[PDB]
Amino acid sequence: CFCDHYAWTQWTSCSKTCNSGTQSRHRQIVVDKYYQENFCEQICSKQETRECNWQRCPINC
Ligand SMILES: *[C@@H]1O[C@H](CO)[C@@H](O)[C@H](O)[C@@H]1O
Ligand SMILES: *[C@@H]1O[C@@H](C)[C@@H](O)[C@@H](O)[C@@H]1O
Repeated sequence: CFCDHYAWTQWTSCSKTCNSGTQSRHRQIVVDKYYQENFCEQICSKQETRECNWQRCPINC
């Protein structure tokens, strides 16, 4: 199967704007012919999670 057939969504808003926040995206999947036929469920990665804004929040006096 071609996993790139079903496009990924956009990276969501960073949970924490600083101090190592997290964000995630996922493929856009609608149940149809190509999906069930080509076994796109088992051999494809449907999610990608990443840490965002790992720079420490500025410490002010
Ligand atoms: C994951 O989704 C992104 C969004 O368009 C593409 O760049 C990529 O080819 C993949 O299928
Ligand atoms: C989010 O964004 C960064 C740039 C800082 O201003 C932080 O104070 C805030 O939590």
